[PDB]
Amino acid sequence: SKPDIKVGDYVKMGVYNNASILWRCVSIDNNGPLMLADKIVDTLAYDAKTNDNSNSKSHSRSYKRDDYGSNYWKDSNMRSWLNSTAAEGKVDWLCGNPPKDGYVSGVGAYNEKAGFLNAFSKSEIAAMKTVTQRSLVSHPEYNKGIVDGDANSDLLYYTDISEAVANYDSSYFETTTEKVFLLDVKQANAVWKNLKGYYVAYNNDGMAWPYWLRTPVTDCNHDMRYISSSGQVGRYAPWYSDLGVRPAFYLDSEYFVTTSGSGSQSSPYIGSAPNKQEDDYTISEPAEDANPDWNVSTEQSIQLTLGPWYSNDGKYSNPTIPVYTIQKTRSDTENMVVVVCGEGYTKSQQGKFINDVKRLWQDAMKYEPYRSYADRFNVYALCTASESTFDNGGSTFFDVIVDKYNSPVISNNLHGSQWKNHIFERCIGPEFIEKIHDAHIKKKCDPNTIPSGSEYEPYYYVHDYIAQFAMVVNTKSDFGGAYNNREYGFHYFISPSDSYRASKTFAHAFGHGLLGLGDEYSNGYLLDDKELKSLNLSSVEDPEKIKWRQLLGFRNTYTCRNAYGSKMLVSSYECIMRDTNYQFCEVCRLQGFKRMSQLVKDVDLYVATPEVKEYTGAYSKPSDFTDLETSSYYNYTYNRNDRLLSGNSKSRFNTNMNGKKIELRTVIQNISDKNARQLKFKMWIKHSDGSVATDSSGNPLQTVQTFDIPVWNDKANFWPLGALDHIKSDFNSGLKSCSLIYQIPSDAQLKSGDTVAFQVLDENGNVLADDNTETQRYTTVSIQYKFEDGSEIPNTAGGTFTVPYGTKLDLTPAKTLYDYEFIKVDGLNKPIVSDGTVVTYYYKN
Ligand SMILES: [Zn+2]
Ligand SMILES: [Zn+2]
Ligand SMILES: [Zn+2]
Repeated sequence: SKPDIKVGDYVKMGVYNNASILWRCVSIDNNGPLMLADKIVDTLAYDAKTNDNSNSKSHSRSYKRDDYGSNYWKDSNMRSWLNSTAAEGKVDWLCGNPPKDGYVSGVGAYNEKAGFLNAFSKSEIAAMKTVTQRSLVSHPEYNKGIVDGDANSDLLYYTDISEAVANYDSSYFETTTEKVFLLDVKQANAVWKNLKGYYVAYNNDGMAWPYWLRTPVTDCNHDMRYISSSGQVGRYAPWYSDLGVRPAFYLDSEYFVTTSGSGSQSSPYIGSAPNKQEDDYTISEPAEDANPDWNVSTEQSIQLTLGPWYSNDGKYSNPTIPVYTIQKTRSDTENMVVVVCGEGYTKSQQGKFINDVKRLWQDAMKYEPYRSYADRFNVYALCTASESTFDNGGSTFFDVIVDKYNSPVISNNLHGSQWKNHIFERCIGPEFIEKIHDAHIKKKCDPNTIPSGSEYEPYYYVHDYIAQFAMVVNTKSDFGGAYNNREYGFHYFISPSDSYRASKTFAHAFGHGLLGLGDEYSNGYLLDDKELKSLNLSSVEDPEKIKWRQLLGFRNTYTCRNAYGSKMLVSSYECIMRDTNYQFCEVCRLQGFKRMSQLVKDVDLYVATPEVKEYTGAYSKPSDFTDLETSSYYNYTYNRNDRLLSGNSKSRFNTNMNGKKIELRTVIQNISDKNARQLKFKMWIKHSDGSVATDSSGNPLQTVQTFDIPVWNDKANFWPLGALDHIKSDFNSGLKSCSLIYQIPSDAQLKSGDTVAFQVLDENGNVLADDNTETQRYTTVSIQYKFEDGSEIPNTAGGTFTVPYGTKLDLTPAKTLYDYEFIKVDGLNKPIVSDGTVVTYYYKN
């Protein structure tokens, strides 16, 4: 038969200690029916003290785990034993500290013990569903960024089972997938609710026994929550062998078939799932080779001579770094060159690096202000082999450590290399510019020698020719680092490859490095000179004096404090700089666009997406913008949406809007210091048919207003090429907030489906923006680099960037790709209309 598993069902699956284990389905939940050992299978210790390795995995993150053991579940001796089929003496102990004698209290010694699953048959293991569950993480874990999700709180400690679950879902967590697991607090309380006093365990004698739970004490580094004989959830040090094991699995109901039994306590459902197909169960990671080979091509490479100051141990004394062109739309001189490098990527895992870079890069290019410049970035991935992965703790190429604050820092001290943080500017950068870059600037100085006048001066050229240095770490850890002191040569960011926020963190850190933007969450008064120094942060309360006064009232720009009472002020509560979920704010888009325009010579104007809003007069004057609370910001956003007649709200227009003023508004920045720009704005009510709407007397309902945008004199002072810092500049230079207000006539003829239509025209009549722009379709373009015969050029991994629909890409193709010479381009100067359009640059050899 195929059973139906109810709460209280008893199954007899597997054998431990030569007795089949009676499991009971305590709860039914989303993953499946939950089977819990009826009696504590054995009396063992969650995790022994640190014996073998203290520099890798859980025992590394706190040194008190030498004394007591580790409350990390993924590494635990319990997870390793419960989920092992291994023969005796061969259980992989994931943390690397086995449950050896003298590290588990008392007799202990469950190293040399066969895995729990070893005596089981393969079919019985198949019947346990491989489930991905949240496991709360302790402070050593959540300060080294070992967290799969957003949630910020420590679990509150309540001993009663009723109150034990408090804060669980809001608590720090990471997701672990396994067949056999010890119950967490939520699941123990579920067992309680469904099955009364069954949450108190009983051993073979029948005396009540404490049993371990996988929930750690989030405030503590070693302690583990456990269920005692009385029934109190409590904390025990994990090294002790007094406490019991009550393993639980999730039945895979569909394949499961019970050959015998009714599921009663006396007569359990005896069953397994034969036809279910699985690779042999191994929670253990596959073992890669000691000496890898490159997954990727080495045909195009840069070779670095790193002396003692850069590699004191000597493992990177002459690295060969393969180079991959993810994007080379134009020449390096004309474009912004981004160099991404790899941390904790072994030779065999370099393909992953390339794909990761592509992933992250493309996701970053979905964000504006980058999207406007997507085709202007030259993107290069440098394959920097690491002897070990980041999580293995072996020597990594860049020596990245994570400090106590979750900050990822290249450590000069770790291998005793004083100048490791200077590797990008002094070692990697000069070689890239000499070899890969079209400028081919020969290296004037020896990084290994000592410069004569300023130890930081000669390397200043690197940052001109390379816009950004990025480091991607082969980690699911969540951390971000931005290092932006050009005087001392530091222009680089460190970000993770597979964190839940990997692409968001990448975009954020890129915003520091290239755009120059600061963290909007940071708390602290900005004094006068520092206040001039910050592009996106101000401590000026008065709306009339604030830097972004012109942009106030545009889209979601209301000036608000980042945190309560704080003297630090931001243009929008929702920006990527404060919260990585949210997109870049208008001040950031403007300032980053201006910075990138300094880097590339084509752009002449910035037109923010115009918005048509009804003109109540709310938020129309500087006084209205005085309140600086976050609540007031959200009230402004509500009023804006209730007024908005543009974009997605283009259909909010109605027959009643006669006698009502409507306001078209944009912010326009003139990127040209030399010549001022006259831009015409046209706003007419549009019938669904498409003809301009009329009043009763037939006069068209349309408004025209010509705004002249001034020159950008302070251009030289705002992030010029060749600039160490933004010491002072004027926000308002070259910036005009253009507002056209139209009184819809009181006698106007309005029908259903009429919508406001606006063209922002230049002098020649080219339409810079229109009512379709905000909603306009973005179509993916893939750039490919091929030989004449159609064979793929090696060391090129073309990315995908989004261009607006109907965009005709007109970018002079780069004369040379590596030593290859450009013969033709396919797909340029043609409307891009399909997602997945491919532009193929053909080079010859
Ligand atoms: Zn351990
Ligand atoms: Zn930041
Ligand atoms: Zn912002």
